[PDB]
Amino acid sequence: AVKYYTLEEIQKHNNSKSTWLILHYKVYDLTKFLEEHPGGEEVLREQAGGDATENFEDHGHSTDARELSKTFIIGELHPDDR
Ligand code: HEM
Repeated sequence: AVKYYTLEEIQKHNNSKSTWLILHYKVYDLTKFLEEHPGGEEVLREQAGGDATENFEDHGHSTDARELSKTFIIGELHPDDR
């Protein structure tokens, strides 16, 4: 089964309590990863609540980084918002 979230729901997760973002139509909860992120937390907080695909790809992440990201996926962007 797959859980779908709308852009409306996602934008609400951009506070000290929760940090969600979208990458290639998948929704990632990075709340607990902010402080472990090699690239820093500021770069992640600035994209919170929205689609950060271009920025993610812009910094060209390694295979290990991409494999690790999967553990934070909690769902996908609703087809109607794509
Ligand atoms: C949720 C997925 C993410 C994971 C697991 C992750 C993981 C990592 C890891 C492991 C590195 C070290 C280098 C590498 O392996 O590529 C890295 C570096 C970096 N990440 Fe992420 N990252 C994530 C999302 C993002 C996003 C959303 C942005 C920006 C919008 C970002 C910006 C950067 C930057 C600036 C660096 C340093 C690049 C450099 O120094 O040249 N990351 N990330």
